[PDB]
Amino acid sequence: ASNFTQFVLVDNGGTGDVTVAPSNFANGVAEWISSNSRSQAYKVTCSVRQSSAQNRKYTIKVEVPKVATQTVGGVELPVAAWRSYLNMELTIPIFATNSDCELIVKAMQGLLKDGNPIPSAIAANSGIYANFTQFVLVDNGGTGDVTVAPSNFANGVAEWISSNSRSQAYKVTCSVRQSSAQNRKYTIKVEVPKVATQTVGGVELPVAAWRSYLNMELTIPIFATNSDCELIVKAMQGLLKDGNPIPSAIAANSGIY
Amino acid sequence: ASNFTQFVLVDNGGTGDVTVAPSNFANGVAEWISSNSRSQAYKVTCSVRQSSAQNRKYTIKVEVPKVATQTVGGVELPVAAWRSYLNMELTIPIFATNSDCELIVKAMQGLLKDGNPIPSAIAANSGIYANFTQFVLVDNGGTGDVTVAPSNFANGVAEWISSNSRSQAYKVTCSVRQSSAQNRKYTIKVEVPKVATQTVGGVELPVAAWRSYLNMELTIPIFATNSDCELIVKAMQGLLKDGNPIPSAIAANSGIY
Amino acid sequence: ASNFTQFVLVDNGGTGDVTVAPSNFANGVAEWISSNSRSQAYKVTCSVRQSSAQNRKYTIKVEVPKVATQTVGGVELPVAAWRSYLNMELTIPIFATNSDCELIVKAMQGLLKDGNPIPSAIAANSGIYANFTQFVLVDNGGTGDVTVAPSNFANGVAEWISSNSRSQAYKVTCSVRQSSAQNRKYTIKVEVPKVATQTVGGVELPVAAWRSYLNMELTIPIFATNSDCELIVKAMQGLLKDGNPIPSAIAANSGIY
Amino acid sequence: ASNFTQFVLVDNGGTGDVTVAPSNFANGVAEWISSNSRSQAYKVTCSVRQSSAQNRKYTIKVEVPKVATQTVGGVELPVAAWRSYLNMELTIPIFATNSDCELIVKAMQGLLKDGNPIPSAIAANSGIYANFTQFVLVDNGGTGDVTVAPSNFANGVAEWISSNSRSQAYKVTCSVRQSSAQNRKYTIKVEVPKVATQTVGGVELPVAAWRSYLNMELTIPIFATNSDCELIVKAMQGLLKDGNPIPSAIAANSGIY
Repeated sequence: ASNFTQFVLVDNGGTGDVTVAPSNFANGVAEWISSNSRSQAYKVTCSVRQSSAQNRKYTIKVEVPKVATQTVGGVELPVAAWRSYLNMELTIPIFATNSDCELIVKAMQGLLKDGNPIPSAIAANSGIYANFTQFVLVDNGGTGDVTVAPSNFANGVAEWISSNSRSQAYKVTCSVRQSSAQNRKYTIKVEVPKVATQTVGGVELPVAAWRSYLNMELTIPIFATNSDCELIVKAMQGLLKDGNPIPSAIAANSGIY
Repeated sequence: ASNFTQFVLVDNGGTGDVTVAPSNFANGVAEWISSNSRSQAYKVTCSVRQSSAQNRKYTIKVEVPKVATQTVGGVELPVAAWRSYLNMELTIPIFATNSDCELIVKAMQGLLKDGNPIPSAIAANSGIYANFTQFVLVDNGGTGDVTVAPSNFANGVAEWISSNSRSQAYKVTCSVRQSSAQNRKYTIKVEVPKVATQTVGGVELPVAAWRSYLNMELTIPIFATNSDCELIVKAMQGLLKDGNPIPSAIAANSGIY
Repeated sequence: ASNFTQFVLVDNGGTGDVTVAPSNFANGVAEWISSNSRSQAYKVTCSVRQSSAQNRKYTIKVEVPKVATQTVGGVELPVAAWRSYLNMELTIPIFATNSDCELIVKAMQGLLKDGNPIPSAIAANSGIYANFTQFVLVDNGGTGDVTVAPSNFANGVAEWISSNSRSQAYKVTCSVRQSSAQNRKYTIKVEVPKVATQTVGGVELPVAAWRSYLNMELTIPIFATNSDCELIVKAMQGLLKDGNPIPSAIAANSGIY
Repeated sequence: ASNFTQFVLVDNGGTGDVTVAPSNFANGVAEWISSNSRSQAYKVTCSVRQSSAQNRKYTIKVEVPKVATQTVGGVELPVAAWRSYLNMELTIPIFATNSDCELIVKAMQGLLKDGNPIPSAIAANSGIYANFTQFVLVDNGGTGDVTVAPSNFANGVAEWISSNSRSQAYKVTCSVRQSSAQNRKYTIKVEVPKVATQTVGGVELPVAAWRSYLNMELTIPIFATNSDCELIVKAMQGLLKDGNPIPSAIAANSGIY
């Protein structure tokens, strides 16, 4: 309920906090503003939309403006010269118990943790970026964890499904390419499956609702570098961080308000 | 660091050692020469090239010239009548711990060991050659080993993924065919996955960077026989042998210099 | 060696034994005759042919003539009014230890055992025939057995891979259809993988040579019935039965002579 | 452990550095970018590619910017007024052993260091330096010299040849040409041979087994004063000397190791 609390997007350390005021957006989505004007601040969207018939989506965008003086006037107009668009339509179950979403929430914070894969990849912007990595999607805590390795490499578009079948494990996809004369994209689809209401496979399973389709389109301009890209990552993880309104909504099978 | 040490390519036994002096090649690659002229010696390349966005490659070639008097002059011109081209663009992770590459290094020496599959196959040149075999890719030592059997046989182009999912195990491919009036090829792709920073699946996994695409194109001329082909194999294994500069580079996520 | 011994094809019980004299066939194949003329007897072929480059085949045919008076003369000409053609190009490894083939031999006798799947299916000719069944391919004996269930059903052409990956388990296929105005076929491909030189996954694996492609084309005429079809099955199992020359060859990675 | 990282290059006295970090490789084309601002960054490329069946070609371009200030529209936009284009294509055959490339690199980079008769042209008036005569270039210890005499210029294309034998001579070019109305392009190719012996037909014909192709196209605008070129040359030649992170790849395994 009303998880609209002013949470810090980028946990830099206290200085220059990208603190974002909640409560906003029109026709079905969410928002979280930072302390500046309508051209240099950070955008943080999050909408709930019943994708199909048994699987509801979660469109969640997050902008990462480059805080630099505009080069089109020579005045003090605060605006970004380029932005790091972060899209992610995370599908999800609904009639399953509350602990099912916790499994998917950790499946988002664990995807971006301090000293982990993607977070330290897209952060250097080059000797590592774009996408395909590994991480225990569900960080349960010593027992019940989900391991997930890789295999195929067709046309440079990978697809990884966990320690189960090619039709019953935590799958994730992606791809990068120079779409035009200036930008690039990170189509990191993270189809997060659900496996809750269970101890360790103790029959009391009766789970419900099938999958999620976390399709992502992270456009990163060629004007970025190492430093500005670590900020892009901190925007992705500071998005789905425990206790924050973005993942907490996705935790109770609920929006925000 | 500077793994450029004179290592013996073919471990024949001391006589006629194909010892190769290191330190060479232009515009991004490596070399290791043998004691002769520029037409009968053995070539041993190895380049590092960031294939995509999160997966860096390892183009590694190795020539196997037939030490026979040239049949185009009747003089003492030392040159090969035919060569056994060995190509292998081995992709790989980078921001993962040093022990991740050890897993992939053994995944190359174990692929060619004394009294094993491929090494005793391509060696007889006929009742066994070309490709598709098995071997514990990662030779850990009694615990944590990776078993990997087979299944499909579509159009004669096999694909084998290990004891996991069709999207999360050690996969490898290949194929052979008479490309022209005189040569043949061994398109032995060995897509080596990574699974490090872990005991035996003890949660402390947090691994990173996805897969490798060790595409291979081993062209073997129809003028070869049993004896000259064992030398071709010893060139493949003496390439990725522990302690040698080729796999040692691939062991520390590094080149040579 | 010289496994050419007079083995009984159909184990009926002693009466009317389809005993077959060995030692025959031209240009690369085998034969086993029964006590009659060149038109009513049973044919039992078996050829060895290095299919590709690392996988050698085993073309094995077996005819099942209907012992009835010819309806084209009214004389005592002994000949079949229709035949049950049994084809099966079983690929296989060679440089692997002798116990690897034992695993594939049992993978043929277990495929057709007394009171099992296929044997009791094609035997009734109707409430059960054609193909897709299950059986522990490798009948080891209490430990190390290979379980294998099913899943897909696309266009009525099934494909079953065992308790491993979709690229590393005992796969098998098939299909039936009215090819023309009078006959039908059983395209029962049994791609038998190999998994030998091992206790129970104890590291000492170092196995070699990849797969087998036991493609089958069992043409059964629409003039058959329940009784004549049990004889068709007994011809398939009496073919790959332990101790007999057909599977014993396939047991030592050898032909017969 | 990560190769292809932030390295060092062109410098002068103690004021501004040029750390060249990584950036892109899409479709096989390495690329390095420097500091914060891309419009003032030092781009550089590198890609492996086997041209045919008896050669190995490369591509290492280089764009050297200018820390200028284009004020258009009242804004001081930090952008380069021009960029360099040191593109060195090098073909190395398979027959050429691992002892030719080491002496090829020191012949391409070891051709234009910081005033050699060819690159002094790239740093001063005498872009010939000598009324264009027999000069010195690539050398090692005391045995063979490489005096490069003059030869042709037909249609605006300088050319230098060495000693007696042309088939073993060191070709080099140079031509002035204003590309448009605000620029001045150039072309300085370089072919480095090999003192080998092609015996075909019973005759020892002294000919090169391969040749280099150091082709540096450089565009210098009219607006760019006579104080930019001096620092451009030491940035093109002063980019690949004898082991720099870019040319060490042209001399060893290390792409940017």
